[PDB]
Amino acid sequence: MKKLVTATTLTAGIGAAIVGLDHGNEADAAEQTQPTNQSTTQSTSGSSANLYTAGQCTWYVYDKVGGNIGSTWGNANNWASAASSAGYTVNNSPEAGSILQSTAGGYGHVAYVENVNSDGSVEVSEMNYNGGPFSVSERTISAGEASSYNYIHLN
Repeated sequence: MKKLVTATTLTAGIGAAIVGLDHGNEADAAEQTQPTNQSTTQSTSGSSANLYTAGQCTWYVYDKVGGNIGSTWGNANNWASAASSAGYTVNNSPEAGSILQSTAGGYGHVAYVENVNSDGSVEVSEMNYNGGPFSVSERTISAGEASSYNYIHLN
């Protein structure tokens, strides 16, 4: 008597950690006769002669890049943003045949990458002008400082 049989029963349900993957809209392909030797990242082609005013840092860059970029970008400060908005390839990867964006200085500054060394030093050609109509110089920037800029690659 007195001793009460207490039931220590407790119902415990176990849940499941399920995960959902990401998958949205696809992209559109273009068409043109252009023998490319590299693996081209899907980018558009605003290829035209230099339509920019003669004297701004963006001007000689537009000519150095063969005019394969859209003049509709504006100043060097916007170039990388407009590139993305236009369907181009913008990465901080130091590579030849690309434009590096500074943004600093106010309206931004840019130059054309002639060549990149294994050392990491990036040689960007910029026109000094003071001296002659084609007074240009290949500014060899250090890897650390160079990687600090946004490179627009033409694929």
